[PDB]
Amino acid sequence: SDDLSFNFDKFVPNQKNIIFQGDASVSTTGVLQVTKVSKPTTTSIGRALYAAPIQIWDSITGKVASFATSFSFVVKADKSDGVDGLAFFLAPANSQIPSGSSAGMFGLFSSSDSKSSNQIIAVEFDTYFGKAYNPWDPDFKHIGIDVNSIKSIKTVKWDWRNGEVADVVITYRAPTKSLTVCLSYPSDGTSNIITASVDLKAILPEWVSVGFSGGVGNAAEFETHDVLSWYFTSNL
Amino acid sequence: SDDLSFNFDKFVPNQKNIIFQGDASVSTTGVLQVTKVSKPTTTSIGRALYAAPIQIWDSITGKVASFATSFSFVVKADKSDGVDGLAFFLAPANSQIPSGSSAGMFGLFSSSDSKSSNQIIAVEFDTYFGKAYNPWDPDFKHIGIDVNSIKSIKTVKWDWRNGEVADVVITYRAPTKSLTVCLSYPSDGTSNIITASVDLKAILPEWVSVGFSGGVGNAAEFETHDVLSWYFTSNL
Amino acid sequence: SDDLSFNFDKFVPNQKNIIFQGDASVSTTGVLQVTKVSTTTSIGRALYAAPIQIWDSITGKVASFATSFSFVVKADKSDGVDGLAFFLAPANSQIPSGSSAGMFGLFSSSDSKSSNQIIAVEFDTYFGKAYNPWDPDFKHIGIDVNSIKSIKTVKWDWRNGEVADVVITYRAPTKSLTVCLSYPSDGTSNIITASVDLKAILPEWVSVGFSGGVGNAAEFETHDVLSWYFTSNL
Amino acid sequence: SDDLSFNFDKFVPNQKNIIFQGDASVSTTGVLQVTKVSKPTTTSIGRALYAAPIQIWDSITGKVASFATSFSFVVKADKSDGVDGLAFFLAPANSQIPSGSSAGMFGLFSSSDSKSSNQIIAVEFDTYFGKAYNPWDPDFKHIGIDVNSIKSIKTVKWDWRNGEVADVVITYRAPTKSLTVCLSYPSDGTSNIITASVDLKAILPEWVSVGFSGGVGNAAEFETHDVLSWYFTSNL
Ligand SMILES: *[C@@H]1O[C@H](CO)[C@@H](O)[C@H](O)[C@H]1NC(C)=O
Ligand SMILES: *[C@@H]1O[C@H](CO)[C@@H](O)[C@H](O)[C@H]1NC(C)=O
Ligand SMILES: *[C@@H]1O[C@H](CO)[C@@H](O)[C@H](O)[C@H]1NC(C)=O
Ligand SMILES: *[C@@H]1O[C@H](CO)[C@@H](O)[C@H](O)[C@H]1NC(C)=O
Ligand SMILES: OC[C@H]1O[C@@H](O)[C@H](O)[C@@H](O)[C@H]1O
Ligand SMILES: OC[C@H]1O[C@@H](O)[C@H](O)[C@@H](O)[C@H]1O
Ligand SMILES: [Ca+2]
Ligand SMILES: [Ca+2]
Ligand SMILES: [Ca+2]
Ligand SMILES: [Ca+2]
Ligand SMILES: [Mn+2]
Ligand SMILES: [Mn+2]
Ligand SMILES: [Mn+2]
Ligand SMILES: [Mn+2]
Repeated sequence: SDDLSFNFDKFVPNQKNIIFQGDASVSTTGVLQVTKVSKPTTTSIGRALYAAPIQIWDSITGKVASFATSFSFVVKADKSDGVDGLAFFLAPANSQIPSGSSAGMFGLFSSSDSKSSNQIIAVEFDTYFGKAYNPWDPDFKHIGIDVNSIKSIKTVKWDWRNGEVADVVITYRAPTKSLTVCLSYPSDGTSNIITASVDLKAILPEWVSVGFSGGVGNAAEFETHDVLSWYFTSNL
Repeated sequence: SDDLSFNFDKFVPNQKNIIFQGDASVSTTGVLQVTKVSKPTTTSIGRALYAAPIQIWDSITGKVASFATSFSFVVKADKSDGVDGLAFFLAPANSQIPSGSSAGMFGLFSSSDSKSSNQIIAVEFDTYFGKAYNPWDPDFKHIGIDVNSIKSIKTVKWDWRNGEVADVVITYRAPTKSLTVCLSYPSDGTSNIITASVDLKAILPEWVSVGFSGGVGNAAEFETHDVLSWYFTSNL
Repeated sequence: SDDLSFNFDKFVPNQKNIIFQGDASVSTTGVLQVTKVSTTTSIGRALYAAPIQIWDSITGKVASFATSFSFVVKADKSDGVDGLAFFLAPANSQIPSGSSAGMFGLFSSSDSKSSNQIIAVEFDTYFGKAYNPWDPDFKHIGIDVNSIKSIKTVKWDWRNGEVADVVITYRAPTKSLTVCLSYPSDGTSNIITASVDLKAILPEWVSVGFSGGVGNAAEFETHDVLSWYFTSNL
Repeated sequence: SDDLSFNFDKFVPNQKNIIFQGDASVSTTGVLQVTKVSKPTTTSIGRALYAAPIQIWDSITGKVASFATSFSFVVKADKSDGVDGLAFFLAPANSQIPSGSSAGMFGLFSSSDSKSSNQIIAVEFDTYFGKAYNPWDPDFKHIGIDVNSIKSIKTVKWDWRNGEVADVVITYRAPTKSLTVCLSYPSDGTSNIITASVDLKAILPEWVSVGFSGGVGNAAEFETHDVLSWYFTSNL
């Protein structure tokens, strides 16, 4: 069969095969709250990674892995708007939250440069785009393919629905270097899609960690970043 | 594991686990040509089904199946336009091409009515929309979710690329009755998506056959309908 | 992923993805009764509705496969006939004309004809020398290749009415076919392994399934398979 | 699909999703040498675990997991005999080699008692059975199901073949609490089998680590303990 394949229909408190970084944790109702949700709403940053590294490419054979992932998340804001967003990403094996990272960078970047050493590929679901604080963002809530920088190489308008469950399917096909993001809201049939070319071998190291990250830059514009389930499979 | 799961990376001439109806066949280059391609072009209709029925729902337990399928196809037209389109469908087990069917109906319908007895769910990739002959179609090449009728319940503009390979992922999630179509062109990043609500239990019988169908209504406006690979999985 | 993979936790009456041959059918309790239960002589086979490509003539590749199933053989007296078998045969093959229960509806004779193109793992309950001269002197598990006279057998510690779990694996690279049987009830286990070159015996496209028979109504027993998992890959 | 499923056709030097304990490592030829192989030969103990914990049972729902694993190993001895053996095991998440463990205990036990706190289930392929040093062992090379003690609850004669590759399939079926070990030698058709009843919920904690361990108690009677490939899948 395939190299790796795991599925979580729900999460359990202190799940031992998920590494929790920052304020990420799983509530008693079985949902992964990557971003903290509490009594007085507070600023927050969190990441959750699957406990075992994944070989995304082989230097011996030259082979690159194809992978697919599916997850459902909810972003519920108190007012009609919230910050900062959520992201699915691939980073160097067992990487830590960069020193001096902000919610607007989802705990993935130290700065707004496009440093080659970052070695990060992420699909962001950006809810905040204020030019004052996030000058790199377009003028709307978006879905962006990030490659070594918080300034997405390609974005698309995200028709975010407050409090509604969104189903996402991301697929990467090694032979064509095609990364496709497929988002839909079963509630009303709203759908958004985006595809970009990315050479994993050129950006990432052989061994990577996969997971979710998110942040809340301003407690006044609070919103949740809850992932309900997660399926992942890769194959060299 | 899951109830069923099959994968074809390429096809073989006279593949014994695919039922060929009409002019459908697989070339020596290993591609499923649902529609006939020849020296002097001709009118054509064809369907190809996986040889074994699939239980899409259980009358005993009440359970409904969730399924996902992925395939890549190419539609290459001689001129800058072609007819008639291609479709992925679920029909009653071992059903035959309806008597008196046309290319515009992809060999799935006898008429343009919405008869409940048709028991057909299909995702069409419609290339012809002329009002003279296809009065039910919108004013552009589209992707449509068909339920018991050639007049789609929901469509979306399909940014068809002549001769380019398109990757499609269709998922049906029983719990939310959500059918999502995800199409993308690795060549230039063009992507189209559509989602609709469909209750399989209400439309289809317990046992169904899945496959592709397509047609060429006018030999003068010829185009191919080739599927390169196919992955399918269902689970009750 | 793999070329094919299916799983049946239980069966349904008139399951449309199983081809029923002979007296095979599935009861309302969801069990595949390959052999008729009511009393009478019987022969039956059940195949998965779609052919499977076991090897490619273009590339030369051979498929590795694994299957798991649980069956029960309940006899009225302390003994029964005739046995059950899991097999691979030419695509959509029919029960051979003039076949007997002792041959499980897989063979026309007791010869080793190359044209039979059949590989089967039998769970033989009858071994009387008068009628089954090819069989050893005990209930056995045998690897059959083009003949009812197994190329290799092993004593089968059959337990009347108990559920047996079986796992069969074929690893193409080493041409190794292994049968793993166990009884969760009391821990009884039997195992057997043999070398078989599928490419040499079978055609490219085959049908897989179960077959069984009851040669004498007086020594009745059931041949019920409760579940079935199968997966192959080229 | 299933909760977890991974497959290694070969191993890579310093594989990042395998935790190496003791002298375990993977050679350049891609084989997991759980026990050290060098010239001059030396006493050795080693363990290799999959990097991520696995939930073997849920305290909330009461559910127990069914799992299956397949691997191929080779035990090549210099003389006509070797020590000490190899083992596949399930232990508490991220457990370490017990302080004061010996090769005869495969780096799994501190003593020869049957302490309930050990929380270990292992299938051993014991090559040494000398009564002087291993008084608990039967009078032949064996396969044993160990539950919280090096004194197996059930054994069977193991017809070990020097230097030959052995294929093993272990399955645990939660509903019947049945653990079955299926070993065979493709080389000559030699096969050994053993089955026992084990209630995982009663022995192990919810989260466990799975892997291989082995030892060489006496450098004079050296032998290798190499696993060539490993497939594992579990499901709650
Ligand atoms: C950004 O993060 C990296 C990695 O932790 C660190 O080396 C670098 O110093 C950080 N930048 C700043 C200004 O701290
Ligand atoms: C449409 O197809 C159905 C099924 O083959 C058939 O019964 C019906 O008569 C057809 N309509 C016409 C006009 O033939
Ligand atoms: C044995 O079965 C084959 C296949 O049906 C048939 O051709 C042959 O004639 C049978 N033998 C006899 C004696 O009928
Ligand atoms: C046996 O191992 C356990 C766990 O490391 C340890 O607590 C115990 O002290 C060990 N026994 C001895 C004699 O060291
Ligand atoms: O007595 C038992 C035997 O009865 C015969 O009629 C039959 O051909 C044999 O296969 C076996 O069933
Ligand atoms: O001769 C082999 C034996 O050597 C002993 O020193 C050791 O305690 C035993 O476990 C075994 O390794
Ligand atoms: Ca932002
Ligand atoms: Ca049309
Ligand atoms: Ca017999
Ligand atoms: Ca020992
Ligand atoms: Mn952004
Ligand atoms: Mn249309
Ligand atoms: Mn026999
Ligand atoms: Mn022992």
